[PDB]
Amino acid sequence: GENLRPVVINGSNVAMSHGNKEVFSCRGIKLAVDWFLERGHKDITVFVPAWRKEQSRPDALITDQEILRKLEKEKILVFTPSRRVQGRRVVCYDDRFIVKLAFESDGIIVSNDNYRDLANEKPEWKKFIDERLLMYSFVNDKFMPPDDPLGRHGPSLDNFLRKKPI
Ligand code: NA
Repeated sequence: GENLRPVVINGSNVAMSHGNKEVFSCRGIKLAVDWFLERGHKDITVFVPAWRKEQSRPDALITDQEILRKLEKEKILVFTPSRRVQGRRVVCYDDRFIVKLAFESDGIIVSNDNYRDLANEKPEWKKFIDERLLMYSFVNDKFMPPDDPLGRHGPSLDNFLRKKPI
């Protein structure tokens, strides 16, 4: 774990991708986290907005919701702030937590969204996101990051996840 990069996961992106594409499937977050834990990663942060603790509704379907609170108790998942004002949901943008933490910790970002609004705000964030984004596919419960996260000539996935190539 000493030579490994910190891992920051877009929890909502991963939960939408897993299972039914239109359902927030929390087992998907668990499966991604487990993929990194089994490789020895000890520094993993999953960000999810706090309002995903609300009860399942027809326009916000969720499965295995209890996973979120459990991962929070394990200090793997962190809720980003959300509240109500005058009956309206006021949500802090979780993408900024994800990018800022990965950037300040010299880590990698697990997400199929490449955050072009934040990239266009700060040139250093654009360069960081473009170099440190880990996209992925699920096949059922199989979490499959690409072995070539930066294409043909980039690092192997093994070396992408390390601080110093081995
Ligand atoms: Na889903």
